[PDB]
Amino acid sequence: AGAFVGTWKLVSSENFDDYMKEVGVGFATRKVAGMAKPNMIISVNGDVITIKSESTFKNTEISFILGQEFDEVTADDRKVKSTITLDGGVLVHVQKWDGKSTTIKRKREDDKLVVECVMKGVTSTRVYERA
Ligand SMILES: CC(C)c1cccc(-c2c(C(=O)O)c(C(C)C)nc3ccc(Cl)cc23)c1
Repeated sequence: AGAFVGTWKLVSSENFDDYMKEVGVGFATRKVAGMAKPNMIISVNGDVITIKSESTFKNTEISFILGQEFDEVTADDRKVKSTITLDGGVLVHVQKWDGKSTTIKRKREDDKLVVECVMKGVTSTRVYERA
């Protein structure tokens, strides 16, 4: 989607440590990930969407087709089954592993990209602005 393409820099984050804890991330990884301010680079070619995330902590990349489940290795090394759909202009990403699920919604709001991460009762909100 047009709205998403770009290079995005994290400018604010709320509740991310709690989110990571709920997901099961160990303390040492939480410490470094929680202080990261990544750049997110979203691009599209035809049916394939690529989301690259870059930081001094680590880099990740996913490439996917909407509605096609794929295997993903997360930044914390979970091996998850991911499915990403476009729902009312929002990219909705569900990760499933070990009977658990987390949902990551990526939305365009004014000139920002807002990421809402939910695991059980924890909701984290991360805001990015154009680089
Ligand atoms: C790879 C580098 C750039 C990085 C730095 C900081 C946080 C993440 C991260 C993200 C993310 O913002 O890309 C996410 C999103 C899917 C919500 N989920 C995560 C879950 C567990 C852990 Cl430990 C880290 C992350 C990734």
